Amino acid sequence: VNSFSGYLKLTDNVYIKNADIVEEAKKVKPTVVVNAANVYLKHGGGVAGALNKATNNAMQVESDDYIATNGPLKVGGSCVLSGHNLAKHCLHVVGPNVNKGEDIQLLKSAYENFNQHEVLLAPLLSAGIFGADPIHSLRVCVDTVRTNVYLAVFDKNLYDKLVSSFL
Ligand SMILES: O=C(O)Cc1ccc(Cl)c(Cl)c1
Repeated sequence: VNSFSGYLKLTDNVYIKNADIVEEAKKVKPTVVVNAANVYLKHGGGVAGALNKATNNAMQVESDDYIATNGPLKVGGSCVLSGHNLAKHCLHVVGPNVNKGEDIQLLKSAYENFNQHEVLLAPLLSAGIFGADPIHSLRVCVDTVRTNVYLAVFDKNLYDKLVSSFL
């Protein structure tokens, strides 16, 4: 049993809700919240900007020290940093950004990072401003992630479209 409420069950291990991931994280305080990061951990917009704003920029401060020490992530890669006030940990995962011309084929690699954590609160990788087809992203998620993932979809109309079209 866990603290996630009102999620629709898609598969054995994947659940989905129309929710703001920031508000979800603040309510649940999951062990792991996933950030839809870029390789520089520059948390400007989208989920990253929203999570970082909710940490009062502490996520960005920590991230800048991480990059200064380690250099950028890979597209498809991840790192574990603090969850600050939102979660125990934040798993920063870099899905490909189609609007930057990155290879959509790296989306599966990005979702494989979730398998290192038993339970996660996450957004749909590579959807929204990342420019990928969200139906595709959900399919890759369910076909790749084996651990328990609670997907928080911000856009209402998108949530309805994802559920109605799910195979
Ligand atoms: O939750 C959504 O509505 C879809 C989505 C997923 C990722 C990002 Cl970064 C964004 Cl902006 C939106």
